[PDB]
Amino acid sequence: MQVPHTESVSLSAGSTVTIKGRPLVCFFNEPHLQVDFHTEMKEDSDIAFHFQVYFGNRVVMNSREFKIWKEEVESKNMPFQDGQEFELSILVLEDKYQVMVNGQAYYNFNHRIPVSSVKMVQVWRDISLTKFNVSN
Amino acid sequence: MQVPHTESVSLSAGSTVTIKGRPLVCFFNEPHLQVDFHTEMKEDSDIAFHFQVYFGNRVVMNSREFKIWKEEVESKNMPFQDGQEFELSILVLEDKYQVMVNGQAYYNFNHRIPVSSVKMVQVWRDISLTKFNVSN
Repeated sequence: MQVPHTESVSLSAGSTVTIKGRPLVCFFNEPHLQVDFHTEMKEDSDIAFHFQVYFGNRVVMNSREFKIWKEEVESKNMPFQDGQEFELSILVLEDKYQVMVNGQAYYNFNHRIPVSSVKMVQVWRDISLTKFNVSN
Repeated sequence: MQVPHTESVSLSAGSTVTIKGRPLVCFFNEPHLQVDFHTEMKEDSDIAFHFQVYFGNRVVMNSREFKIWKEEVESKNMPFQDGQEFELSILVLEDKYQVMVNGQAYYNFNHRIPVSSVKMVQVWRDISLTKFNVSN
């Protein structure tokens, strides 16, 4: 599976985006993971949901609307384990995205852009990928 | 050329480390480049010279000594061009590392660890690589 990974999607309440992968280096060297829900296939399109894991440290979430980054949302929750494969499950709810790590919800991000605007997901930074699945 | 790229090295005053590559995404999405001069082959070994480019934004330099990150050094110099292949040339001088971008020096980092302690270089984050050459 190629990284950066870019896929066309369509999402609504009830959708899940499942991502399975492995960080490329040890947590001590601070690998990152970034998942961006874009409004168009173009890479510089707006981002309804930006989810960036600083492995072993913190998580940052935001949106990019009309080319401008908005209010940052940080989390200290860090369920990811050094050297381990992770399974990310991003649930689309009516009010928010909910990010599950290995089956439990650890991050939440209220919708700022309607989820019907999402047309693309890009997964990138310091991971290998074995699975990217949108429910249907 | 595989990324993350890890090579055994030996460096002294007069050495140059040349790195040619290309960012994996457009500058608007803030790709990174990280070059770490390590004291051992192990990834979690100390770092005599940590050089991290936030493409289109800034550069951060530091050292990691006895597993602890030291004083950060930032630069606003940004000679890198969006979408373009870059040629990084890291000159080892008696007093410092000097980072050249496409033939001109834009960053400098005084030695905190003796350069004879460097045994490994790792190049990683959001780039493809076509060249990694240590002068000899």
